[PDB]
Amino acid sequence: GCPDRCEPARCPPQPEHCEGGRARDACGCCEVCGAPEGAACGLQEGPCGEGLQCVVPFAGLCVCASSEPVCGSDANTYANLCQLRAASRRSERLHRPPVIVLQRGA
Ligand SMILES: [Cl-]
Ligand SMILES: [Cl-]
Ligand SMILES: [Cl-]
Ligand SMILES: [Cl-]
Ligand SMILES: [Cl-]
Ligand SMILES: [Cl-]
Ligand SMILES: [Pt+2]
Ligand SMILES: [Pt+2]
Repeated sequence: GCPDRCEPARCPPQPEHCEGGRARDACGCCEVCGAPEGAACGLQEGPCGEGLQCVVPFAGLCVCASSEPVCGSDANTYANLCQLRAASRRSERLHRPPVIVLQRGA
């Protein structure tokens, strides 16, 4: 049940960082925290964060829209870019800098 036009002055204030990254609400109006990879999404559970797609049997689960390994600014290779970005947010949460992408798996 969405109004035909987003009402921005009604949008809730947000935390500096979100566990599963950023997203929009179901009306595509306000910025909200999105569900992380492997977390429940849809209806009550809310949207997946950036780079994640809500998948359902043909409630859902968030999966990374990309599936290829990536090498970050640390030594650690990440199973996908969603996991690299989460690690980066956790690092920023505890006041460090981000984990940036170097190449792809190597
Ligand atoms: Cl974020
Ligand atoms: Cl799928
Ligand atoms: Cl598919
Ligand atoms: Cl797909
Ligand atoms: Cl990020
Ligand atoms: Cl961030
Ligand atoms: Pt972020
Ligand atoms: Pt798919």
